[PDB]
Amino acid sequence: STAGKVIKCKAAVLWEEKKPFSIEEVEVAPPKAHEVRIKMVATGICRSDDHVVSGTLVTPLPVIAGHEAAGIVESIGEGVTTVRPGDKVIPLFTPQCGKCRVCKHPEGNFCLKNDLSMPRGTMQDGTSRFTCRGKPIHHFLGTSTFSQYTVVDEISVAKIDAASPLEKVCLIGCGFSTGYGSAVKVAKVTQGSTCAVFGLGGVGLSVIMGCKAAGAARIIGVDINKDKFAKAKEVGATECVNPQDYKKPIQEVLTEMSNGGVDFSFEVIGRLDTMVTALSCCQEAYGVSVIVGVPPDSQNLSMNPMLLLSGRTWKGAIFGGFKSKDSVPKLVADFMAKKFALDPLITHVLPFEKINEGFDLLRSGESIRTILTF
Amino acid sequence: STAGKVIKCKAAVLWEEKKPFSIEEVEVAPPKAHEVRIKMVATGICRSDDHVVSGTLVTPLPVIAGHEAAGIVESIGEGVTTVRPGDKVIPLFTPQCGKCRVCKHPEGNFCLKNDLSMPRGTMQDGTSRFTCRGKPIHHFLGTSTFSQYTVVDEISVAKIDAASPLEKVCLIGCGFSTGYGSAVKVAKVTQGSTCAVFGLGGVGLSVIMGCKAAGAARIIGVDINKDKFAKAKEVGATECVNPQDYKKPIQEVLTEMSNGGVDFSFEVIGRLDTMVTALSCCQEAYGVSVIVGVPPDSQNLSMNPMLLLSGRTWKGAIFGGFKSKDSVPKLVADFMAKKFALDPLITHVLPFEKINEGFDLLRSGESIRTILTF
Ligand SMILES: NC(=O)c1ccc[n+]([C@@H]2O[C@H](COP(=O)([O-])OP(=O)(O)OC[C@H]3O[C@@H](n4cnc5c(N)ncnc54)[C@H](O)[C@@H]3O)[C@@H](O)[C@H]2O)c1
Ligand SMILES: NC(=O)c1ccc[n+]([C@@H]2O[C@H](COP(=O)([O-])OP(=O)(O)OC[C@H]3O[C@@H](n4cnc5c(N)ncnc54)[C@H](O)[C@@H]3O)[C@@H](O)[C@H]2O)c1
Ligand SMILES: [Zn+2]
Ligand SMILES: [Zn+2]
Ligand SMILES: [Zn+2]
Ligand SMILES: [Zn+2]
Repeated sequence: STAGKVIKCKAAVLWEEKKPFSIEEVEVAPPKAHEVRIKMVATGICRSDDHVVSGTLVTPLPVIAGHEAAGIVESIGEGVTTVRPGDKVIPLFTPQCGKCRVCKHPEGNFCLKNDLSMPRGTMQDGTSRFTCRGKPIHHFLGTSTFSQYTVVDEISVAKIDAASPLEKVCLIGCGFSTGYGSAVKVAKVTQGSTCAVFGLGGVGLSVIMGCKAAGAARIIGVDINKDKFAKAKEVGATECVNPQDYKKPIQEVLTEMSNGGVDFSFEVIGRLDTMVTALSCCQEAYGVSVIVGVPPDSQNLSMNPMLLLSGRTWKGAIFGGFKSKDSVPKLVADFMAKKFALDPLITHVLPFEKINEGFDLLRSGESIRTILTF
Repeated sequence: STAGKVIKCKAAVLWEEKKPFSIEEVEVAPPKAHEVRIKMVATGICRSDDHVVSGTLVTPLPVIAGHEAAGIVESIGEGVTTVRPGDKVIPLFTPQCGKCRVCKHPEGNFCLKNDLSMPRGTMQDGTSRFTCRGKPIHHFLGTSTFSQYTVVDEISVAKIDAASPLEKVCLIGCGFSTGYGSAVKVAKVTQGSTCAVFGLGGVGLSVIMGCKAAGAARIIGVDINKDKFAKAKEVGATECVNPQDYKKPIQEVLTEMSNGGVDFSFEVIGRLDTMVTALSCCQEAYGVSVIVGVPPDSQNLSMNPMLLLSGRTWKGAIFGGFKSKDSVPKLVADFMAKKFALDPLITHVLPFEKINEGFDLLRSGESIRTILTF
């Protein structure tokens, strides 16, 4: 049995920026009080994990990346009461400590114990659980799911339904809940509205799903990769525009199409220019624009504040505004009751050992979500 | 008597940027169909009128500026049904045509027939009702109240109570309703919150009045002119802070004071640096920042979109988010019912002839609102 001992297993270590992941053996220490050690069953490849490789999202290296996943609890550290060995679980990259100012606010979800605004790459106690070649390896956002086993703090894990298909509900760990919640909880899309969605990857297709569920009358998908359009129409887009087809700037096209501006726009790419374009194409007196894409580290955008003075609302959010530990169980239960589908988002399923191939699929624009199996 | 005839009267004409207002004799043509000619009784000096003089707010020159005012209907053109000669009225710089998409929308108020986004400086039909020295003079936001008589379109005028003190309720034409609605209607301040208000002029003090009326527990006024602090506390500020007293950025000071950031912040000055500072000092996961101040024409601010990604909401609004023709009669009725005070905002009452003296009071920081009486 493994409880109490170091597990040696394989993990994908990123030793340096802009390098392939190196699949190698690491040592995963046992859990300390209030930590949980998890055997990974499936993990999705989110564009935020590629942001680490490219240096767009800065976190300490070497690191085991990965954050959108599902597995089974192998052991719990002392004091853990919310999961038991054998539970199916989803690691939470946004924690819910339940005690801070944000967790006690009815609307906020960006818990102050997060490791995303000032990343240390450690557990909540400042140390690591991973050693590879004798060197300590950093954690990524308290999850690190590109490993056969990982250790997370209790505030970063949610127990889910024991009948859950883990190779599908891992997308509730990030991509799906983020896109769905950006439409129904953050922007609060109204019945009958026109929505525009910039970027049709896994999280953008989930935003179209949330707008369709809120009853939007028109949903315009925007992407420069026209191969994404058939899938966009399938999950709800009423029409799709490729910015490269036009000689005039896309916010002009979108304003003429929606007869002076859309009600709701979403930026789901992570570029500074498209964030300003997404704001501009919503109606100037009552439009709402939501930023979902992760921008490059430390770079500033430039915009004209009259865009907001006329009455526009601009907002952003992490994880679709959901308090993670409260919501993830209820979102898996709704999946189970067939309230939404995850299957349109999964285009490829690969063994973990093919992780580099999975990332090339994302980078070439051939996949929406690739699930890696252990 | 004057109905149907051209009236020659005095008006303050602004012939060029950065010059004094010239008191001249102008001729005011009679009301055409659906227009109304008003005898001015009292008009306030708002900082947006000083923005036309400095070139901050670009509008066609020469112009008769002035937009915050109350008067009496002298004659009405063919087809007017909403007022009659002898009615007390407040001109509306934001019209309510009742027919465009914004007017039909339950929440927007920036009617598409406004002359503020791309100022032509004319009546709704493209012509002017003013002549001075044989030259046509432009209108300002369909109001032009620095004149003994003015002509407005019917969609830019509200009939108010016959017992109104016109020298007091002209503030509802702009400063008061803007600051008050920015708090209770645009930001929707909640009972128990902490608010921070950048700028303690007439509009900034009306924001403090809305925050207090909405139940804020703490209202931090911020101004570099410490002489405004007494009146700020008189209308509701719990504390005032002057940026120059500190050795560290005021965003750090205000985040320390509020234990991590305020709930609602308001920029009521019109500067690109304080708009970004007001956004940064509200709590990162659920704070709301409202831009009220008019920024300098054509200038861009620079900000890091991670300030929004964590959960903040950034919004702006014209005239406090109120549908003008619907709301102004109702706010006068509430003023009559003693529901709010206007007297704390009026610090100087001058004859119309001393208009430049009133502008120098504002620019030196000695007045809050000066009312010019005719
Ligand atoms: N806010 C959050 O909590 C959160 C959570 C998950 C993902 N993200 C971020 O959301 C963004 C999308 O993630 P994803 O996994 O769906 O990514 P993805 O790479 O699968 O999709 C990005 C899409 O944007 C398109 N695109 C690129 N440039 C474009 C352009 N200039 N104009 C129009 N379309 C363009 C691409 O073709 C692609 O279809 C990323 O920045 C990711 O980091 C944020
Ligand atoms: N959104 C709207 O519909 C609307 C309506 C009315 C007025 N406005 C705009 O609101 C702004 C305020 O109007 P007002 O008439 O109350 O103006 P005001 O001049 O009376 O008040 C401005 C205040 O800001 C202070 N100030 C200047 N620089 C500052 C800084 N660096 N830091 C802190 N405080 C500073 C001044 O001391 C002054 O007390 C103006 O830009 C005006 O054009 C907008
Ligand atoms: Zn992700
Ligand atoms: Zn918390
Ligand atoms: Zn004004
Ligand atoms: Zn209208």
